[PDB]
Amino acid sequence: DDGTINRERSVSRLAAVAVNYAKAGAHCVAPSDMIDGRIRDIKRGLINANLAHKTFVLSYAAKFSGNLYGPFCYQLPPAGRGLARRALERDMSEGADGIIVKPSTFYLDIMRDASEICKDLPICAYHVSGEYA
Amino acid sequence: MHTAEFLETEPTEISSVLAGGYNHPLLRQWQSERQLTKNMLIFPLFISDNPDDFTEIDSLPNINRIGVNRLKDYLKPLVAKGLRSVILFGVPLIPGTKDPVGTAADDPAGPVIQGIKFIREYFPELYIICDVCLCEYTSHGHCGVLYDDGTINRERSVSRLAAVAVNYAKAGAHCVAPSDMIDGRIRDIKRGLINANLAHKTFVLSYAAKFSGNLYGPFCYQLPPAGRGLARRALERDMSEGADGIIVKPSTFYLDIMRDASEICKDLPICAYHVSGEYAMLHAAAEKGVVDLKTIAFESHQGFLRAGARLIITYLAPEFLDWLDEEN
Amino acid sequence: MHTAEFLETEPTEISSVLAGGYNHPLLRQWQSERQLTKNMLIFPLFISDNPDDFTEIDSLPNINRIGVNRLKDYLKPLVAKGLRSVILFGVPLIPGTKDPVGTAADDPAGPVIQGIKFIREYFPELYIICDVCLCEYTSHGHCGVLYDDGTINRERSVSRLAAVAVNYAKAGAHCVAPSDMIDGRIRDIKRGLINANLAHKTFVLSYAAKFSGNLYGPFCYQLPPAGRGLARRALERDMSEGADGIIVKPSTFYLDIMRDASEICKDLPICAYHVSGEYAMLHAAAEKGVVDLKTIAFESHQGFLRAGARLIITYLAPEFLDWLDEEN
Amino acid sequence: MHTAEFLETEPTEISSVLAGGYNHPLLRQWQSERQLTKNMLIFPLFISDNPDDFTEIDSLPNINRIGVNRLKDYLKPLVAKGLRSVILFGVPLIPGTKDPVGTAADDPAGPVIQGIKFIREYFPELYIICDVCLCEYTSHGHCGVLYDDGTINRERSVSRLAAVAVNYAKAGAHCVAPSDMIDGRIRDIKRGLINANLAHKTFVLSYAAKFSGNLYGPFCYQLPPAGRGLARRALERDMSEGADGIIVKPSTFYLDIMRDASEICKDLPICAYHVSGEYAMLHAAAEKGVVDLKTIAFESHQGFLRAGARLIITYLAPEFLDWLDEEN
Ligand SMILES: [Pb+2]
Ligand SMILES: [Pb+2]
Ligand SMILES: [Pb+2]
Ligand SMILES: [Pb+2]
Ligand SMILES: [Pb+2]
Ligand SMILES: [Pb+2]
Repeated sequence: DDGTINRERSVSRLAAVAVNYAKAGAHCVAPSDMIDGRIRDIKRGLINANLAHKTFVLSYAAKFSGNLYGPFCYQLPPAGRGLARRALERDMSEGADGIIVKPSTFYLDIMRDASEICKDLPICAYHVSGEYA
Repeated sequence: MHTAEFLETEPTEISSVLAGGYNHPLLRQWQSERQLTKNMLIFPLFISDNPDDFTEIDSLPNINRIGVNRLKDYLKPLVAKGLRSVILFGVPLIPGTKDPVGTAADDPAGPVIQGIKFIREYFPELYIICDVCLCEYTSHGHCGVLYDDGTINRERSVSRLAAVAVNYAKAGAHCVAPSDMIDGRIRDIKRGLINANLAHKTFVLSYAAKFSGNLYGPFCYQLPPAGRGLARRALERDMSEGADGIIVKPSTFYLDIMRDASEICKDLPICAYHVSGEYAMLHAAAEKGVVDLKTIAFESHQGFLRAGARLIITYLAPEFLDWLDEEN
Repeated sequence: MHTAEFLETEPTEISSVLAGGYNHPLLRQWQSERQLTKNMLIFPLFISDNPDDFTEIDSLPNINRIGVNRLKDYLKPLVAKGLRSVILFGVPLIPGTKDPVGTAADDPAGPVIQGIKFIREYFPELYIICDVCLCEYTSHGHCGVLYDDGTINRERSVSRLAAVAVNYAKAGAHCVAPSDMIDGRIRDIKRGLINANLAHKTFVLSYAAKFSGNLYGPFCYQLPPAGRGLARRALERDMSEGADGIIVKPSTFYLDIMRDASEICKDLPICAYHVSGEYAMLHAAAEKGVVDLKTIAFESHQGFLRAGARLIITYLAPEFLDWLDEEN
Repeated sequence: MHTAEFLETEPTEISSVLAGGYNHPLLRQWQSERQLTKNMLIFPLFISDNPDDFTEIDSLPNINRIGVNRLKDYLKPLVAKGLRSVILFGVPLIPGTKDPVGTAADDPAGPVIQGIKFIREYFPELYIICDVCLCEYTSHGHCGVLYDDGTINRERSVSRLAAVAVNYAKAGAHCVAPSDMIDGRIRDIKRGLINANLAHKTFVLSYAAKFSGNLYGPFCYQLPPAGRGLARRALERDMSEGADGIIVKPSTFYLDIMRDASEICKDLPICAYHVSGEYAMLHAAAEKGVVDLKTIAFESHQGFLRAGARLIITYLAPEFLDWLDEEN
């Protein structure tokens, strides 16, 4: 009510769509929310639906906030470098198969942390439209 | 009808809730490993040999080619705005000063040395950093003393570099930043200072990691933007050779490399350099309204601090000494 | 009746499900720390002193003993197929050229040097790597300059090796790979190049880990297939001595050792070498239909890349420059 | 005349001389992190349902399809030669025993269980390891219990696997090695054993790292020869799930992976498995005289020990129990 995101509900709803996509024929599902614990839930959902062995959970473990998406919710502080590590380490244990870092160029150091933390996971770089433009 | 499906969850793990640590605007100050202050900013200066000069350069810049007689006005406002340091780049325009050995480099009557003496007197507060390269004082324009119609003659160019470096320091400069990339020039510059008993007062700020890309000017020894293993061996090398601080450049495009410097040269101040290319790129982007300059300047400059740096060589110094003063 | 029993399980842990990360054929490209490209392949060449030679060698090979006049045809197709490098091995067949000091080694009129000049002109694109050993230019055939009816006279053999190494580089070779195993030959070859002002253009590709086994030829200083501690001290030694890259050989049988090289010499390109024995072994196996060559060539060569290597010296180069082009 | 040039060296660094540590034949025993003994060798056995069987299989093998009545002769010599263990693989040839749930798997009157009872009595010294898979007892031949005209039904196949695993152990087998690769089957097999109070006597020897290549048979869940990150997450997973030991397979082609296992599963015995493909490859190569079998068997098997393993599942067991006895 006329405030913030209702975690559990939004998450309960997200896992829903995620499995629906996968049931439709999508190979991978990349949740771009940043809402706490949505990988554990999406992972389970896929599991219950026996789709966990064919879907690749490509998480947006590190999504920061800056003037690079559009000019001028849960979204990490461009300076919070300690959070981005705890969030990467969290999604990795929760079941993430791959991790996305975004933006990219402006967060190369953070792409470096991902490389050490999520060492056995494919790391994905995203060139946000802002950088592109 | 297509109804919204909602899966059935589990009680929220306490280890999935980081949120409460970055919810208030002050907690995003509390989450920064390091805050951007004014004594971090380092303003570069292009001191011309024409004592009346003040020629605007360009690509998107707002920086110039000043002269020893316009100097007291340019610097004055800035310094009052709390400027603590500047990195001198001399620009000899006289019709007969460049040559096969950048002889005019340590020239007691040159832009740089006649800039280092001006500051030490009209602004004894300021801290002086001098770039040390033969780039701009050689006929060929190469960064070093060349061999027969080929490559740089290492030892010679190095023997010549340490020379200028100590000459600057004898002139009154606090720090000497060699921007060569010619192997072993820190050991040599360090010794030189030692022989001249100037090693305990000069700060060797090395350009340990200088890569090559379209960010200096559009379109010698200079690291491959991909060679990440070399940049570590070069940082580790200059550190043992005596470097007191390390410079990474460019900056934004080498944040990961600024991260490696932070781990490798952990007890050494790491300096981030916003190359003119990036500077002229933030600006151009700002005019085409792709992003708000001020918004992209902080993001980009706090990334330096996040990535590892505690110092910053940027042309946005004039603007930051303003901004940093602000609150709401 | 014997009925199938089925125990009663627990809900699948999320941390037991890795499966979804390697299910689609593209995810097995996405799971490779490094993909096999063509500029990784390094083709060895046995340049004979008989300028018209093209004698097939053998054990199961398809490689030869070519001469400076057949060279432009052998190389041409390959290079067009995108070949980027070759490692020269000279084979002097003249009746009076071997001896007590491998004098004919750096011979300006030899297979290797008269091969290094041919390439630099008819194929200026190619990258030249030269093996550096006195093995094939000595009467005794030993890898070094011997003492009285015994062992290798270290210092001398080394003093002689650095000599040839710089001679090659003076001739136009880009890289020199010393395959001796004689202690301290990298420090010496590195210095030599330095004195000759050729250290900034020559790539010292050392054979840091050369073991001994039935894989070179069927049946001197050479590491024990079990000495895993020596191979680490030798890698760590050549790295400090100046090695720019490291070669592991054999390859398949020393993948673990390629793994140690990857951790020890982390900022140095690691090169995998498929010894003729392994090559002639994959082939023999292929003919007796134990495995499909092409199937076992990729597995075996991606193991090099997985294990740590980013470069590969193999005789299957002709075949890979083909294969790599393919899709379905 | 072309005279041999000899550069001028520096006095030999003491840190370039490793040589004296591997000069005598005994120092190559002294340099091995671990020596190959007989209680390391693990002989696989293909026990057929036809009690009189002894059918030679093949690709280059010398191994067979034995039966419970020929068993006492095959084993006897070996055991006297000091054989300490065997890994049973049952082969039901009866015309009506395979099916949609590998029901005949834990069959009290099957090759494997009627092999596990034979040994425990006629050779109570031996140590019994049983492979645990539904591969060979299913109509489809898949490694697990399948869903509708597709993939393996995880939970079910797992619920069924733990079942057989405990049945074997109840029969008298000391160890159970699940060769499935179906996620989470160790946690489940471990629990099962626990419920049946057999967890303190059964050794869970997991196939933590089973890759896919042309080395089992020429030409389900099975790791990509390049996925080196998965193999680490899978090893780390089975270790926490209760695995007492880990098996790497194939072996020679995955020595680097045997190296990762050694660091990751440091307090767990690591087992190397020489897949039939490699076995039939050393042999084929030996016949075409590319290498001497005995020479390549030791090199290849000491690489297992060097690479990390302290146990070895190989078909060359008959031969090693011989060889190991030798001296000169
Ligand atoms: Pb320069
Ligand atoms: Pb220049
Ligand atoms: Pb040799
Ligand atoms: Pb030889
Ligand atoms: Pb199976
Ligand atoms: Pb099967």
